[PDB]
Amino acid sequence: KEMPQPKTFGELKNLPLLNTDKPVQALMKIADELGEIFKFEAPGWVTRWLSSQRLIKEACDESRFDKNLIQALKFVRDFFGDGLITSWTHEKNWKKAHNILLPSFSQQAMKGYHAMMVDIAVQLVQKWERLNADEHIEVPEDMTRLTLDTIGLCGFNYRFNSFYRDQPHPFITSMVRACDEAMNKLQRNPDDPAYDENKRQFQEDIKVMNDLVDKIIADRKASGEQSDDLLTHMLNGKDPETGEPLDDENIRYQIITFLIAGHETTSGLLSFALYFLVKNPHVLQKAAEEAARVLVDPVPSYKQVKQLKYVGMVLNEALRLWPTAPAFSLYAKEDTVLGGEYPLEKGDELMVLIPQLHRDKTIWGDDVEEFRPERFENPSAIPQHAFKPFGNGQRACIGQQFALHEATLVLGMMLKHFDFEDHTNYELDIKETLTLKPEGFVVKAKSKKIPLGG
Ligand code: HEM
Ligand SMILES: C[C@]12CC[C@H]3[C@@H](CCC4=CC(=O)CC[C@@]43C)[C@@H]1CC[C@@H]2O
Ligand SMILES: C[C@]12CC[C@H]3[C@@H](CCC4=CC(=O)CC[C@@]43C)[C@@H]1CC[C@@H]2O
Ligand SMILES: [Cl-]
Repeated sequence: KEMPQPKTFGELKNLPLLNTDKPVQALMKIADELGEIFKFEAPGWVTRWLSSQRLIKEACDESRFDKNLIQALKFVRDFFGDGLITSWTHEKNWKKAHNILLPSFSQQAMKGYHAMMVDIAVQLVQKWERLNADEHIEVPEDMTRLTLDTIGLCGFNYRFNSFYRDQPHPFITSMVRACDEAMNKLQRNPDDPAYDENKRQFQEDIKVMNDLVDKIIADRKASGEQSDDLLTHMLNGKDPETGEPLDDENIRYQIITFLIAGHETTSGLLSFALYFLVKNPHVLQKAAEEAARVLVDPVPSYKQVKQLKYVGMVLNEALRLWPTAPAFSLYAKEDTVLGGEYPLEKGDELMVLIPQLHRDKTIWGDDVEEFRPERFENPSAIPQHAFKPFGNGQRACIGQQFALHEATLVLGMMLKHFDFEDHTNYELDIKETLTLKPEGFVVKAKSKKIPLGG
């Protein structure tokens, strides 16, 4: 059997089809046309895109497939090194870092992070209480302020102070400018001297990111207070399987890795959640009644956040529709056959298209486009490998609980303290970098004038 494949363009193959700002959304349309699996090929690489739970469930068998880092994106590996997201499972520093950092995401870790999450969430709420009547909120912008600050403080006892800035922190601006520059070069005569300033600017941006990391470490060595946080574990934690802590080189990569991965997809999630709420007033009202019922104190306790059941369903359902890291990659460990129809040679690449997996009518029913948090009412009824916003198996998201606790806390406080109005009747416009975010999403928030504790 031939595997489906969209149209080719000489020896550019399918590559011209990604001549777009929204390639993941373009790939979803192709998935709609061609079905559960299709080959997609470019000059320097080939892969197969999977969209059905039946094939993805096989792809997620770790005895047969492991995590792949895509060659086309080596600029990422360049910058994040052998940090946890950009290391191969077989690499030494993957397992070492994994075992050293897992305890930083334990239940006792989360309880320890809670008060500092609240510190940043109170800042977000206060910003919004202080807006004049004529004004509105820039939602992804403010969610990015919250998430960057929350990972900075909880993780590294460093304050980005993003709510004290009108534009994004220099780290974000440099991050976005670096990772944009690197991505544009994929289709560059890249060595043309016309691009020299592009390369000089790229250098300046890595130097901002690197100075920040240095400050974080230096502040920590100098510190007078006791921290037991993510950075504490990076510095001092020892690999049980061998007794050594990470070296300085790898630690630097973990810091940059956690600063970035630890904020971006969480800001997207909050933004999409708020979008879906304001487009679904009955759901908003239900989420709001919960918030008001559960958050009875002036600030939320860890336990109260665990009781926001419906807010958690809201978040899972936003991650169903628009998983903010929308794809991951796998390779075949040995020759094997997928779905009893598609032969694969050792090393062959697969891509999981998460948003399309999440619209598999076989699994979810026909109403896959509706925003229905009630689907997660009973979470053990969702088949295995049907819902994968946090990836797979031993290479699944280490920060998953951190992300959901932060998001639930913040969304709960937002819904306690304000009524939200989609005052422009916003039309969803999804911007794609390596993640997904609504662009230009704005709302008004009318305060309920509920005082906010310290
Ligand atoms: C809604 C929020 C988030 C989503 C949707 C998300 C998604 C993902 C996905 C899909 C992967 C697997 C990548 C792959 O297969 O190539 C992953 C891995 C990872 N995430 Fe997240 N993530 C989120 C939040 C966070 C947070 C808050 C942190 C850190 C505090 C974090 C740190 C990581 C790390 C370190 C990995 C690599 C795990 C390993 O291989 O050892 N993420 N995430
Ligand atoms: C984009 C991202 C950093 C880089 C990750 C991405 C998801 C998975 C992934 C696979 C790769 O092969 C390169 C690195 C990437 C592309 C991460 C999820 C959140 C973070 O912002
Ligand atoms: C989906 C993705 C963004 C879109 C990427 C995709 C890898 C394949 C690819 C190559 C490109 O050069 C741009 C578009 C795409 C199609 C990326 C893998 C992780 C990231 O989230
Ligand atoms: Cl509150």
